[PDB]
Amino acid sequence: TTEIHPSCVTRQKVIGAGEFGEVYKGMLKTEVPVAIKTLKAGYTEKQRVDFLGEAGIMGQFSHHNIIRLEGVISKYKPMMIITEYMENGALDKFLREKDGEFSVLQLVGMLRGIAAGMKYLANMNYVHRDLAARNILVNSNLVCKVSDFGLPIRWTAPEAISYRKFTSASDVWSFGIVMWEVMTYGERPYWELSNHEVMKAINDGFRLPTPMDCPSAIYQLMMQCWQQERARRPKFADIVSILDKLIRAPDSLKTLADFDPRVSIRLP
Ligand SMILES: Cc1ccc(C(=O)Nc2cccc(Cl)c2)cc1Nc1nc(-c2cccnc2)nc2c1cnn2C
Repeated sequence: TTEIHPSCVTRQKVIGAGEFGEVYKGMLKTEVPVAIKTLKAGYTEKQRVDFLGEAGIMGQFSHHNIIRLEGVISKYKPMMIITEYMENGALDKFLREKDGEFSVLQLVGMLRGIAAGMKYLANMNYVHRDLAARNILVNSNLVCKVSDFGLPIRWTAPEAISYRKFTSASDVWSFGIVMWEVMTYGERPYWELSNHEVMKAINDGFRLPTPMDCPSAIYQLMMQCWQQERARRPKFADIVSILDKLIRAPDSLKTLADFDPRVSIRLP
């Protein structure tokens, strides 16, 4: 893993919490903005194993749609994981703050990138387990980078909830939820339904309705991510292929799925 000397790192502002430390925005020299997760004094053996194991896995990833590791500080305390910094932040907050500001093609392009990152992870035998818009970072080119900030019933496939079966096919279910989050500009999946109500609805066959202004092809694809039978879901290769063909022939996205009105306004 690229070892960074502590003299090259300056922590500026706290931006989150780690499992045994804080997460900071800072600068890296040898300047470049970075995010920094620390492992403070007193960490346990298991925490050190997990922290350095995470750095080791991240160092193996080299893909346009996966967060990039700048390096690690393991020879000095506190230990640190240092990544590139993504100015637009997490995707869920980004879309909620930019409601209605993007074209359908831009939104579908974000999904194509997330799917490409997930295809890479699945091919590398890495099961994400927490794919959601809150774990996807956005850069100033609108490129989405799959990440994992730590701790999701509403995003999780039935088999993963029921018997802890987490696979790339349960990640596909989660990706379908992410597609819905993107197309709705960050709407909470299932709205005010409780966790138990969500699972009951899913087991009874109900699924999230189409977002407003949503291409028919995109809704059909998210629906197939939500098949109860894990083996019937698309693989990420299938998802990337479909999204790539839709974007290439963008008139395909002009056909919209019918939106079910919740409110009726009658005027002359
Ligand atoms: C420092 C750090 C460490 C690990 C990760 C991370 O994504 N790890 C990870 C672990 C397993 C699989 C994958 Cl795909 C990623 C990300 C980051 N970078 C971050 N960047 C950012 C961030 C925030 C705003 C703008 N740019 C980056 N926020 C982070 C984090 C971590 N937590 N939080 C809250």
